[PDB]
Amino acid sequence: SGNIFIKNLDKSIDNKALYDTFSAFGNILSCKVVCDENGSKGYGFVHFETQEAAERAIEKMNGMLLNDRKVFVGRFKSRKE
Repeated sequence: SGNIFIKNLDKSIDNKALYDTFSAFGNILSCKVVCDENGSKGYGFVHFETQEAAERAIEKMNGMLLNDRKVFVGRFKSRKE
């Protein structure tokens, strides 16, 4: 799976800003910032076409500063072990 979640996003990041941050790593099928009645919930999803794209995204972006806030980036499903 090429699915990643991104946590601790600044709540001013919208879908287009998310796309712009992650489009570097591979072909994006979908991506969204999750929101409720009161706006962004501070996390997002990016669905890449490939697993390798997801791994490139994690390598570069996990723990990095997006605005004033370190983001976590992780796979939805981990590799077999």
